[PDB]
Amino acid sequence: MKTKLMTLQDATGFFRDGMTIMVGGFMGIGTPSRLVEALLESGVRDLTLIANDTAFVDTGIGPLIVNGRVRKVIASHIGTNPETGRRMISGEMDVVLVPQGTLIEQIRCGGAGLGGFLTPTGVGTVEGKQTLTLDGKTWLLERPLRADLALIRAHRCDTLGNLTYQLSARNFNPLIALAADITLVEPDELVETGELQPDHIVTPGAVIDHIIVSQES
Amino acid sequence: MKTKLMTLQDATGFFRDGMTIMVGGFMGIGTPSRLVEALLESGVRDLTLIANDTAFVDTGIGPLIVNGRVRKVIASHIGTNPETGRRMISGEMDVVLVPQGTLIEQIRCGGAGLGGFLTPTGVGTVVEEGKQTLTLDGKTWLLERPLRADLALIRAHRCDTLGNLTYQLSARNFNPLIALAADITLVEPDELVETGELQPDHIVTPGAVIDHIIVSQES
Ligand SMILES: [Mg+2]
Ligand SMILES: [Mg+2]
Ligand SMILES: [Mg+2]
Ligand SMILES: [Mg+2]
Repeated sequence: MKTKLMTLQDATGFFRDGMTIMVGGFMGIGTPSRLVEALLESGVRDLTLIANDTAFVDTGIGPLIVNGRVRKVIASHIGTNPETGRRMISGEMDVVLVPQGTLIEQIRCGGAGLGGFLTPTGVGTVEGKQTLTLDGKTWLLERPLRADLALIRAHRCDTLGNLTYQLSARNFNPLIALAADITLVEPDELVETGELQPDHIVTPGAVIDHIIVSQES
Repeated sequence: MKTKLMTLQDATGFFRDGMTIMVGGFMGIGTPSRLVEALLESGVRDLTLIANDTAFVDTGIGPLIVNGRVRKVIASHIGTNPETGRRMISGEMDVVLVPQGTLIEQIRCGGAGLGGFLTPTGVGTVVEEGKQTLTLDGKTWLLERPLRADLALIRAHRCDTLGNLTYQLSARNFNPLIALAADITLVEPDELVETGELQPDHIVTPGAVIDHIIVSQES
């Protein structure tokens, strides 16, 4: 048997306190909002969330933060969500701010199964990381980032999990699909295998574990 | 400089002795055939070629090798081309066999401006020879450096007049990868179309990294 097919109700079973979860979406755009809602309703806490940003208090992973479900955020920008900053300053939540280009490479590094990469980026800046001197230059050594789970939004998805995306909504989605131990997809459209043009598939079904089969109606 | 459009004859003007060239293709598939023919006809030599493999004696970059135009090959497989091995043994050609995943990441780093990366691939084996390892979190990793080239010869499926490209899955392989890691990029498209004709969601290689496009069709 072992189907990848499942419902939002089944999604609940994949959530547990303290897990690390990667979530797609750029400023809420391309965020698997239904999976995020299921995560919120599950009631799990002490989560570590990895995402491009914390969007707004009501979008992206904003609701999870506002409702106290998150212990740590790793993202590239939190300026548009005052609740993220507030919990950061109140000591209620740990926030690790990472430059976007570097955050993207760390997640890519984790999905590639590598041990780290050398960036010229951040040198002489704010430290805690080690430097490597190679040839004539100095480099900052950044480590890979992986997660227990990834919540992905896709445009089209076939029953095997091959995914395509719309430009704006793409962002972190294909990246995190490779860097999490278990991957859950919320597709705009679910179709039979063979229906997607192979030349345009972005994310291989091989890395997709579960697919939400319902439509928001 | 107000145009990326050119002919195969114009391609000859980019080939110089001793340059490093990245070439697309998987076992000969997805290789920009005509650009490689031009390269061979140009008679240039002492070249360093970077590709997934050395194909067969009569396909991909194989002819460039049999005709002594290559001093060094950096690839992940050379077994289907006996001439590569022969020249490696005789000392006629330098050959650096790189694990495929590693070769891919080296080229990706070259295109991304990174200084290198740590990989578990090859640690504790002959692949370590001549490189440094580094131990982090109790694990030992091999330090690999980025790869770039002077030129990249790319085969694309569809290409618009600005250089935006799409590929057929079966011929894609290294093409989009090398497009980002070379100083100058030349594309041999199956179909050249007007800008606006390609669906933006389907563009894989942005025209910004593409310098010249072959306009003629067929072999
Ligand atoms: Mg595509
Ligand atoms: Mg997996
Ligand atoms: Mg071979
Ligand atoms: Mg360029």
